Amino acid sequence: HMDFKNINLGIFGHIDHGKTTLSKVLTEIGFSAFKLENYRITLVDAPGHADLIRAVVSAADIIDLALIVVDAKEGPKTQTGEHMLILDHFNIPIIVVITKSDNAGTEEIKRTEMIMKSILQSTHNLKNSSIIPISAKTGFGVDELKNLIITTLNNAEIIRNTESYFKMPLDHAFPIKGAGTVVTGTINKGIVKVGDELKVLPINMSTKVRSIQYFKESVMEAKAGDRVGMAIQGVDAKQIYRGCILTSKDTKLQTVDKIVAKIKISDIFKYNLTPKMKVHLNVGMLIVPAVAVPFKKVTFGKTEENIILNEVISGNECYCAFELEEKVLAEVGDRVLITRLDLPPTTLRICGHGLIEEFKPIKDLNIKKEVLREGKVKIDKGRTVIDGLAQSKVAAEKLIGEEISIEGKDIVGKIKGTFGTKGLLTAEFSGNVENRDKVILNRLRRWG
Repeated sequence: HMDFKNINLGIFGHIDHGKTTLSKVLTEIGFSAFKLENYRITLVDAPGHADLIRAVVSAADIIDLALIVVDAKEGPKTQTGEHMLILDHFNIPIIVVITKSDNAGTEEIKRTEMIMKSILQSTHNLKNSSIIPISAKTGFGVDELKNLIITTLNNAEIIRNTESYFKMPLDHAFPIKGAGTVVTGTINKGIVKVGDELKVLPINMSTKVRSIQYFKESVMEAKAGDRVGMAIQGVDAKQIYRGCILTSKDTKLQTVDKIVAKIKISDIFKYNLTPKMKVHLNVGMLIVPAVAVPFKKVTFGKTEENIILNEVISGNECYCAFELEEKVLAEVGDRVLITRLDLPPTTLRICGHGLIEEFKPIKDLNIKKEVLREGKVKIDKGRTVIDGLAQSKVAAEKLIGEEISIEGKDIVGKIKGTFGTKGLLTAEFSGNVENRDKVILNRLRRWG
């Protein structure tokens, strides 16, 4: 017959916003799926709030499209935002579905329609995503919603990664006996054939593939993008839990403590750069508490240095040395999501996102503080004295022999001695110095 394409569709939104209903309506035309044209669409499913989060962070590569539900009457709520945020960071195309239109009037729907249009424009990649009001109870516009899911899937660029090593997380696992266990999850990268030797991590055991169940059917082979049931031998189900990962023996996956990411910030104004900051880092399917130290990379003409952020976020660089409290399974290039989930669900909880560049402790990145103090040149009859670089005489004496330049005048000098008990200073610089000139002290420090 015809060749099918395997799609994963996520459904996101506030609870009570018509998630489950929208699912049932789609499923009727674990594993719940449906066909549209030659698309086999498997729903990406988790019960709610923080689960769908853990779901996107992990399965981002394979989630082709998402539906974001928002109640017609009461419009977007707090959860509606964070899902939108997350989907935007991971560049997952969305359709906004306005649910319970049967329970609202034209005016009310049009309102919520526009509130979402305003919101969508405030996002990078979702800038203009279609919006449909439907009523799952009534059937209102449900037909159009399917035609849209097709159109979207037709446009979106779907890249299945077959070429690399087999990489697959494990959602649920359940036993049969001591010599077997059945694990489920959607394949990220690679390929599996029945009768292959793989391994579970982090516990690092070696198992063989007894059965591949895909789409209520047994197959000899699965590919990336396929959500498959898998029975493997050499592991009991008790050892395999929420964070486990089934992958081949050529795996690039590592068990990691220190993570160095290139971080893009979600909202600038909610962001703060006070280093050594306690957050919850999303890697793979887990959420580990962490400590972050933001820095930028700076070439001084000879050697590139890692400088603690000058608090300027002008220029997109926010490398972040993370130090995790627990361990985690990661690869270089894996998208990482910084959250603050300690906070109540009533406020937006995403402190950004980023790609993993390196696995390296701060102690090796050789962090350095860009250091600037500022004084002025005060000159009486025949004497020049720099003021403000030092508070007292002892502080000033520490500065003797340092590098000093004058702002705007393209001129250099060196600071020789101390004058007075109030921390004034003297210096020998190139001539043509004037009263009330600006003195910029410049040096590198060992940070923290």
